[PDB]
Amino acid sequence: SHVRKIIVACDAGMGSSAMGAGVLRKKIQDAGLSQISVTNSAINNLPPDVDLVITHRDLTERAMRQVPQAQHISLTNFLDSGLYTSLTERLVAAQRH
Repeated sequence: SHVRKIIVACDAGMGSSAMGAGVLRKKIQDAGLSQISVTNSAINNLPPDVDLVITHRDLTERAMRQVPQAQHISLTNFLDSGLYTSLTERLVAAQRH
């Protein structure tokens, strides 16, 4: 049971979904974590095997519901680089640990 799956979901499964996925994906690849996979999909579609779910706070309630047993991270803004940076550092820390 290793956390390696990160998926971004929103009500459109596309709009903000695309940018969030791309940025996170790039950082993960840069960190040499080829073992971690990144994809995006609509909220209505989230595999129960997902370990990490990243969505906008406005829709985090929904994702939690589908899988309240999963790990959810809420965003505030689409280009909130500060939040993205913090989250990335954290995941890296959790990866080693």
